[PDB]
Amino acid sequence: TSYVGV
Amino acid sequence: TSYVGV
Amino acid sequence: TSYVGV
Amino acid sequence: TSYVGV
Amino acid sequence: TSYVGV
Amino acid sequence: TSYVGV
Amino acid sequence: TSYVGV
Amino acid sequence: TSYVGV
Amino acid sequence: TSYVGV
Amino acid sequence: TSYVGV
Amino acid sequence: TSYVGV
Amino acid sequence: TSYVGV
Amino acid sequence: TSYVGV
Amino acid sequence: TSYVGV
Amino acid sequence: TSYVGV
Amino acid sequence: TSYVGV
Amino acid sequence: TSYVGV
Amino acid sequence: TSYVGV
Amino acid sequence: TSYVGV
Amino acid sequence: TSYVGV
Amino acid sequence: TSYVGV
Amino acid sequence: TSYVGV
Amino acid sequence: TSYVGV
Amino acid sequence: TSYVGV
Amino acid sequence: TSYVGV
Amino acid sequence: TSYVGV
Amino acid sequence: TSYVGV
Amino acid sequence: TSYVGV
Amino acid sequence: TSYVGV
Amino acid sequence: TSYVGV
Amino acid sequence: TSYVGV
Amino acid sequence: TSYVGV
Amino acid sequence: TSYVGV
Amino acid sequence: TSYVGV
Amino acid sequence: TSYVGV
Amino acid sequence: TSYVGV
Repeated sequence: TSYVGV
Repeated sequence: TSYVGV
Repeated sequence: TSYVGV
Repeated sequence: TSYVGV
Repeated sequence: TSYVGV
Repeated sequence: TSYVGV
Repeated sequence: TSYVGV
Repeated sequence: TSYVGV
Repeated sequence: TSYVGV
Repeated sequence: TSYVGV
Repeated sequence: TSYVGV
Repeated sequence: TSYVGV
Repeated sequence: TSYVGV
Repeated sequence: TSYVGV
Repeated sequence: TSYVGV
Repeated sequence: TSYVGV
Repeated sequence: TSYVGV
Repeated sequence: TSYVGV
Repeated sequence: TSYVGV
Repeated sequence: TSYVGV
Repeated sequence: TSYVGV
Repeated sequence: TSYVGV
Repeated sequence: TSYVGV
Repeated sequence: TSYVGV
Repeated sequence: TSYVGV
Repeated sequence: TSYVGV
Repeated sequence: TSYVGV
Repeated sequence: TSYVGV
Repeated sequence: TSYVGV
Repeated sequence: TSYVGV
Repeated sequence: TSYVGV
Repeated sequence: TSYVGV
Repeated sequence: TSYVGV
Repeated sequence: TSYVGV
Repeated sequence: TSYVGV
Repeated sequence: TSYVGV
């Protein structure tokens, strides 16, 4: 899964 | 803002 | 599932 | 605002 | 189910 | 306002 | 069921 | 106002 | 059943 | 005003 | 049954 | 059902 | 049933 | 004025 | 004014 | 269902 | 004004 | 569902 | 203004 | 889903 | 403004 | 997915 | 501004 | 911002 | 994926 | 998986 | 500005 | 910024 | 992958 | 795997 | 500016 | 900047 | 791979 | 594997 | 400026 | 800068 700003 | 699975 | 700002 | 499954 | 602002 | 299942 | 503002 | 099942 | 303002 | 089942 | 303002 | 100003 | 101003 | 089901 | 289902 | 100003 | 499903 | 200003 | 799914 | 200004 | 998936 | 200004 | 996948 | 799997 | 200004 | 800024 | 994969 | 697997 | 200014 | 700035 | 793989 | 496997 | 200014 | 600036 | 593999 | 296997 993609994670941005985590 | 955080974005997961987008 | 997608999660934004969580 | 948070958005889940949208 | 979708959840916004919860 | 919160929105669930909309 | 949908829930708004609950 | 709250709205459920509408 | 629908519920508004309850 | 509250509205149920309308 | 419908209920308004109860 | 439609709801306006409720 | 329709409801106006209730 | 409020309008429901109109 | 709020509008739901219109 | 559509929701405006809720 | 907020608009959902419009 | 679309969400504007929520 | 925020726009989701538009 | 697209997200603008979230 | 941020733009995701546009 | 594309991300601009995130 | 940052640009990813554009 | 951090980006994972994008 | 391309990344500009990240 | 790709990792940027982690 | 930095450019990766462009 | 660090880049792994890009 | 190409990297400029990284 | 490639590693830049790690 | 640095250029790699260009 | 360090570059490994690029 | 080519490297300029690294 | 290639190593630059390590 | 340094040039490698150009 | 050091270069190994380039």
